[PDB]
Amino acid sequence: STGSATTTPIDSLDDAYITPVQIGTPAQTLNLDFDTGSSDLWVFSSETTASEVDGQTIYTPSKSTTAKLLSGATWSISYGDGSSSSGDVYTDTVSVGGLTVTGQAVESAKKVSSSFTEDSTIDGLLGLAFSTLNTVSPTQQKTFFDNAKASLDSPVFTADLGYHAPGTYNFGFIDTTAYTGSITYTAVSTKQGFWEWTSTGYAVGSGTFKSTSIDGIADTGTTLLYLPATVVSAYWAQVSGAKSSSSVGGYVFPCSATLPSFTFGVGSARIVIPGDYIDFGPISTGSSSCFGGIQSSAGIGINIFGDVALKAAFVVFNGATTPTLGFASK
Ligand code: NA
Repeated sequence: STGSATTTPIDSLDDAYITPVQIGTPAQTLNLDFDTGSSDLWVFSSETTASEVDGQTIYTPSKSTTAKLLSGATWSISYGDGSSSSGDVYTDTVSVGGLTVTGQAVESAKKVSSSFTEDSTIDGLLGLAFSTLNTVSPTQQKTFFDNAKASLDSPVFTADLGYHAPGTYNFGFIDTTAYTGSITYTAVSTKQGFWEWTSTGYAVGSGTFKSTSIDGIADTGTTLLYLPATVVSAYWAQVSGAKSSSSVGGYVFPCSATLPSFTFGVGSARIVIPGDYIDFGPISTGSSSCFGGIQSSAGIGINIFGDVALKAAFVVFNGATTPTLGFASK
């Protein structure tokens, strides 16, 4: 089997992407944030504290003929941005882009933090990291990908995120029309439960490529590119007037600037992020200070190849016995 679903930016900045997901019988379609940096499929629901729901579409298990309470199971998750959610668990039928899994754990939120409530466009998360990170207790649950894998034509999914435009998540096949040149595959460590890999270096604009190992994770659920402070300083030093602002919480730059591109290495291959991808616009409405899309990881504990980086590539998440990542230009 295969599946193919379109993923759409939630706003004009590409702050996250939402993908429609069918849950239950008859189908309830919710727009979920596919997150290769976490491993829980959780939704706004009929159980979510009413004051914490503001415009989201909810899953109502009582209206699904295939929903089962997963008795005794609870979940609770905290993300790298400080947001959180928790609740109880149902199993139900879940379909993405025509690919169906029966018996998927659907984590129903009883509580969500303010950033979730305030974002009416995201009805929940669909985690695509390794199932070792799933938070359900006392019986850990599998991701949608892990449950689908044995049915798939090839044990893979691909992320093809758009810049200011829709893109695609495919499951079970690699669309050879969706990229240019060849795919370069690189090793993955699953030790921390992430799609963790090592980039071979970077370049800023037209500058020389610096060969250097940068461990990090491929994370579709993180908006920006978080890299070591040395790398980030080298990038923003090429933008007149850019500076790190502790009041704003990272690098800012004059909105009048033209940003240089940023290149990262994948083995002997190179992925180029156009400068435009690194502009996240005015810090507050009407400001002439703009927020940068490349930020320091130093206060995180891991480097994160988030959407800024991933959207410049066609990315293969190879879930074979030995997992690998692939990157192609597009
Ligand atoms: Na922000």
